[PDB]
Amino acid sequence: NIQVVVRCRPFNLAERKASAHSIVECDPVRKEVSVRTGGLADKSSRKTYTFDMVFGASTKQIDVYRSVVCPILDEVIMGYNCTIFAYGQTGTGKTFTMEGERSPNEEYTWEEDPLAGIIPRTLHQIFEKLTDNGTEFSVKVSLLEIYNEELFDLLNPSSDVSERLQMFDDPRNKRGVIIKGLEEITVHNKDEVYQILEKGAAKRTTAATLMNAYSSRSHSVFSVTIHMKETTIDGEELVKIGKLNLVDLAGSENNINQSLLTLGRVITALVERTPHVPYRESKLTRILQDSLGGRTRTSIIATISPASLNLEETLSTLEYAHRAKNILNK
Ligand SMILES: CN(C(=O)N1CC(c2cc(F)ccc2F)=C[C@H]1c1ccccc1)C1CCNCC1
Ligand SMILES: Nc1ncnc2c1ncn2[C@@H]1O[C@H](COP(=O)(O)OP(=O)(O)O)[C@@H](O)[C@H]1O
Ligand SMILES: [Mg+2]
Repeated sequence: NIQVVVRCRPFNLAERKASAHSIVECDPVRKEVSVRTGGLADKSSRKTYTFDMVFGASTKQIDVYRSVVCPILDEVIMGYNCTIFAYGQTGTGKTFTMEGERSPNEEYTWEEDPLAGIIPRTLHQIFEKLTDNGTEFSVKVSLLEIYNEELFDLLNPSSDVSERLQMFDDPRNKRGVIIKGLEEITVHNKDEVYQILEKGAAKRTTAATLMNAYSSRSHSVFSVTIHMKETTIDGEELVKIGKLNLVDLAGSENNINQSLLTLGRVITALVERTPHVPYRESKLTRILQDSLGGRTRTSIIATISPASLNLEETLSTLEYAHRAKNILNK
């Protein structure tokens, strides 16, 4: 039930000049990804995996958004909760996929930049879709991050990255949690989106100077909650609440990342039908337990590299993402 898609990134500039051969091949029409394990394009051994969707190196940000995000956003707009994880080794495109980047030399505006990823596209699109049809709504975003099992708020502009947040069990709705002090910022309109993201980027820079390899070891959960009051052309007012969680996971390569370790164990217990699922052994899995065998529709995007130097990690990533397909939720 949990949908898993794989995204291979293209070779970089240093890999083009070194005339690198790709050990990965994608077949989108067949939802298949094949990896060269033995060696030689003349004769070789290979490993194949089938997923729900596979995107090769030529896949652009707009292809990812239209194919995977648009339908998930529709569901969120219907009043459901959805979560999208980005899993893969550092350098394979987790952040590029979830957030995207700016094209160099101020070539475009943020809302037209083709390098934009899921988060900016999603936020710009929520306003583009609800502003049209008569729907009163409010958008709240939150950015919670985890480093060495400590919680941080990367959007609060009056607290620094040395102030960790506290987490408690929610006595109201079971298997849910309360994060003391997590700031929820209201996004009044599309033109307010970009600076919110800029502020987050800037605060992440300070977190990076204070914590070792922060961008590689931290987990980031960017949540966008949409409170809606849709009035059809008749006079029916549908009050709906939808929440989308965009999770950029810590690099999967192999000191100890308790949340990453626990995520793997939670998935293993879920697909092996084990009665006890270790949700509580890490903050990530407690915060997102409804996304792992719960009532939230979730998808995983496994990012990989086509370079032969990353063979072991690419296989580990694919193998991990393949097992995830067997998780059932809702
Ligand atoms: C804001 N920014 C980005 O590239 N960003 C940062 C970013 C982002 C930042 C966060 F905290 C949390 C979630 C996010 F998604 C995504 C983009 C973006 C925004 C609109 C169009 C294309 C890409 C600056 C980062 C620092 N260099 C200049 C660009
Ligand atoms: N699909 C892609 N197309 C073009 N460049 C990419 C793609 N994916 C990743 N890259 C590039 O690869 C590098 C790895 O980026 P990043 O997203 O930060 O990786 P990660 O978050 O997995 O550690 C960046 O310089 C980025 O611009
Ligand atoms: Mg990263």
